[PDB]
Amino acid sequence: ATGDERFYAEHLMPTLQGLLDPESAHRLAVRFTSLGLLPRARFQDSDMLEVRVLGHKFRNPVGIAAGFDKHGEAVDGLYKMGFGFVEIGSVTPKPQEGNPRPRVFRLPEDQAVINRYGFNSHGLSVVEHRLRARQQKQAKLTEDGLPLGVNLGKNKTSVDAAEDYAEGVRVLGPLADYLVVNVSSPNTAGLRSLQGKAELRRLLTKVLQERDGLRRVHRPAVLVKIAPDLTSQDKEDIASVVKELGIDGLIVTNTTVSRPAGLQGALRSETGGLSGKPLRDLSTQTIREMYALTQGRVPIIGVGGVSSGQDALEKIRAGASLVQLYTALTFWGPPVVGKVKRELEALLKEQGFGGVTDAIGADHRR
Ligand SMILES: Cc1cc2nc3c(=O)[nH]c(=O)nc-3n(C[C@H](O)[C@H](O)[C@H](O)COP(=O)(O)O)c2cc1C
Ligand SMILES: CONC(=O)c1c(C)c(-c2ccc(-c3ccccc3F)cc2)nc2ccc(F)cc12
Ligand SMILES: O=C(O)c1cc(=O)[nH]c(=O)[nH]1
Repeated sequence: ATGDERFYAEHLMPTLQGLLDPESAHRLAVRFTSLGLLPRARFQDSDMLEVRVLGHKFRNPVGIAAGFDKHGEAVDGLYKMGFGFVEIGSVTPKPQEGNPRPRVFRLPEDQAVINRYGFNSHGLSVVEHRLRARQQKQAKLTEDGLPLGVNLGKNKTSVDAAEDYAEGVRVLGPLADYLVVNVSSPNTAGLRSLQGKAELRRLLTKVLQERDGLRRVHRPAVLVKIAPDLTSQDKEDIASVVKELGIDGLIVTNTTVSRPAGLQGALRSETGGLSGKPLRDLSTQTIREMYALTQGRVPIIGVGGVSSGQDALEKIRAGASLVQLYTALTFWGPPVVGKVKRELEALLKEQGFGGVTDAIGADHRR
């Protein structure tokens, strides 16, 4: 491990947490990242980390999950941090404030966070203009193996969920390499019920029709992001719909509304989605199930509790083509990205894999 990794983990990040509430810290992180005020990414991506999936080259398989850069303010800084791809959002059609504060809670003893942001968003128009300002810069980044995802949400007061997602496809689809239909936020009432079979098919048909209506060069992949709290029936229904409609991929998983036995944090009973270490294995197991139900034919982006190369490789071996992290960055700071990549490269070599591609779904072939 580097000196930076230890300095961030043992001194800088604990000091920031002592000085700032979690939402203030989040806001400062976005500001610093937006300005490129980052420690040196002391890691060069090797060819063994390259993945080709979703119609794109990814220089490395480690992305920033949705919810860090909600409004597309820090995209270039996130690539500078060493992420192989960036997902912004969730973005709602109209601007909205989200839930009242406080709405983000640290669980230090669990290496977890609980959030109930409630889709605070600058809205599609603001985000569209922000992405248009750097659109050719992004085109060059994507061509150089650094794609951009856009995660779409719905407004609190909307009468027609499918129309909210459709508006997102029309507005931000032309600016994205992939879109995410986030039907798994625990913090918008009735949103997770869009994961049921009848509603999901109707919703996703409309989304895919809208996407197919974009000009070929501006046509993104469409992924569905799912909760970790689904029944077996829900998961078997989602897999069925994904295959029937030709959805391009799955993001597995969002935060959990469960509170696993063993949580120690004083704030464990706060309402919201739980992220970080306690979500890790529930998530890995969800990837495993979704990979099996889709016969390994549907790319999965694996997310939930990744904070080491081992965590990344477990999700890859379970079926993920790519991984994302968020909560790990909030505890360990920017050096965690290089750490995960360096550890993943070493473990791939140790386990006899030529690269990331060879490891995808390897547990299912044992
Ligand atoms: C503060 C916070 C805000 C989030 N906001 C979003 C969001 O707007 N849209 C979304 O799809 N996921 C959101 N997530 C979920 C993450 O993208 C990710 O699925 C989850 O946190 C699991 O990854 P992790 O354990 O590495 O954090 C958020 C997570 C946190 C902790
Ligand atoms: C568990 O306690 N953790 C937080 O309260 C927290 C932190 C410290 C951070 C953070 C701050 C700073 C950098 C950074 C430091 C140097 C250069 C660039 C950076 F982005 C990174 C991340 N971001 C968050 C985002 C969401 C959230 F819910 C909580 C946090
Ligand atoms: O905005 C939020 O509250 C939020 C959205 C989401 O999809 N996941 C999450 O944990 N929080």
